[PDB]
Amino acid sequence: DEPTSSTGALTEFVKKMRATARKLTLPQGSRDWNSMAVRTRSYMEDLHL
Amino acid sequence: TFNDVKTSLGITESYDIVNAIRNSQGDNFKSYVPLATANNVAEVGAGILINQTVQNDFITSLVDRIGLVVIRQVSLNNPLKKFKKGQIPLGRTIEEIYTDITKEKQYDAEEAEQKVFEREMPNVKTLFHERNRQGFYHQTIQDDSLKTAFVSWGNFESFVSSIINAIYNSAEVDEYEYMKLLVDNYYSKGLFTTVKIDEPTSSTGALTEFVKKMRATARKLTLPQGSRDWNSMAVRTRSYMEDLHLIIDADLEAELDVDVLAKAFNMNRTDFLGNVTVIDGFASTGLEAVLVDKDWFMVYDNLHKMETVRNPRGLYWNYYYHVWQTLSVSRFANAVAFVSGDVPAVTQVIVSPNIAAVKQGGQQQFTAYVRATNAKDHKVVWSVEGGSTGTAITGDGLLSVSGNEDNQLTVKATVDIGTEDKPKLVVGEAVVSIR
Amino acid sequence: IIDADLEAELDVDVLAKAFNMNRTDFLGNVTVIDGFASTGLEAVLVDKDW
Amino acid sequence: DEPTSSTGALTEFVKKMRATARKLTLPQGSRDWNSMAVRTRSYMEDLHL
Repeated sequence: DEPTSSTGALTEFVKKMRATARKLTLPQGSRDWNSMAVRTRSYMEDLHL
Repeated sequence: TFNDVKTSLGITESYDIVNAIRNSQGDNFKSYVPLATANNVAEVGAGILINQTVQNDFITSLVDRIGLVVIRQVSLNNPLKKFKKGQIPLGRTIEEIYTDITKEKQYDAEEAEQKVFEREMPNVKTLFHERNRQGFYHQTIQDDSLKTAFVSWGNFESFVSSIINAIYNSAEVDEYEYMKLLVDNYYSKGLFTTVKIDEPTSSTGALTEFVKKMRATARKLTLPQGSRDWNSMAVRTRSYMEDLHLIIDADLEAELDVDVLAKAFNMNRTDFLGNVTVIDGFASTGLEAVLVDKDWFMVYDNLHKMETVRNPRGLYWNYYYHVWQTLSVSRFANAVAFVSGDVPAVTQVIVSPNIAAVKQGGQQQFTAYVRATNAKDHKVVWSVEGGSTGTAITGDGLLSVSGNEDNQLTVKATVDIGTEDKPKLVVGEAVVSIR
Repeated sequence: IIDADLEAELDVDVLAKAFNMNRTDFLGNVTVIDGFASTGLEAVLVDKDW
Repeated sequence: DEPTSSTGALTEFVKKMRATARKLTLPQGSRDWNSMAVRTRSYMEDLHL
């Protein structure tokens, strides 16, 4: 919702972002979040924002 | 072996960045104007899919080569592995025995006079499990034809090993998936005690209500006096807080952290009780969360073998990784579902002494536990079938078997749902052997 | 003596979001139970001699 | 002067102040922070307010 517009948008940003970050590191892997639609998995220390 | 190899094969542009830069009016693309090879960088910024042969810019007839090959490897692992109970090397069926508690009797020495040796069996319930998964993974490696795609053994070899690694990853992924299947399965059969919840996420009020219901439930599950209300077997039992596992998912824990834990100061008063292990959600409609005992997961290994065979004629290897295992659920373990949306008025009628052996002409008491999802009253209609004249249930669970009975009996506990205009119902059931 | 459900209401909504929990806690002792039969009964406060 | 509507108008200057201060310390060192329009770079310990 574009943070700089209304407070709370930041909190929604944070939610979405943190949730996504979690998803990106789930042990079993996932086939989302990449342009090759391949199943993969990352690590938080290997993940940059 | 392809023609018309456009560089943007799978591209769905949102905008033409080249023209965006080209037409910068002092807007935010102006910082790329100082760049010189930006257009070329952009052209293949995301890499390419179909390799197109590229000739050397100086010689032209001389062709440019692949200078580096990077083989990437991912390790996938089953989160739920921690719930694996063990390994069964032989034999098939697994049996659980749960000795339940009993009904006290009113004191009366006048009856005791004659009933000293009256005997009474313990309320013991049992549950069986069978080996279920027996799948395998199949990969083919044409390791002679593959030689043409490499120029070194390091690359060739590591590639091959990657394929095998993929087999193991496959196993981990699917094992995980099967365990989720058990949850959705058990749910689909109406075997969880359903906590109806307002849909979480949609509001912080809903989220909060969810949390309250969660902690309250977790509390109930561990109370000393025990409870029958969390078991499909309706046995009274007790869980330990450290043995409770709440699954939920990443979406939910994010909201918990952001809306609740950052804004609270006394975190422990809102934290989820027991252990929490997020996953990728559940597929059952509305199944938002599952709270179960660590011993709910009846999971045992039965077989893990990789065998191979080469096809002379075809010059290739087949890899067969067999994975057998017992995947089940203990109905003696406490199990709770948090379900959004609408649920049935009653999800399950549990009739007790499932297996009886009434002496012909005798009788048997059947209790019943109606898993209501609400505070409404639900009268139970008892019914007996498969028997003959004089065999009937009086209601309130008392089965009266006729002296001439000889057929296996079915005892039912019907709970009506809705109006008589195509009324619905749930049937609990127990069976009786006639001695 | 309190139904776990009510206990949680306090816990989550009130004890959290407070700097001085001692101004919101329940007076007397608290014994959490599975609940009570009879519509509307949430918690019971009694003297030890009850 | 104008933070924008939606709460905000209590930290609007705080955010701009801190943001700007960070911009002057970006490693790549931008222009637009000095009257000579030169690429340059400041350090937090060298900034004064």
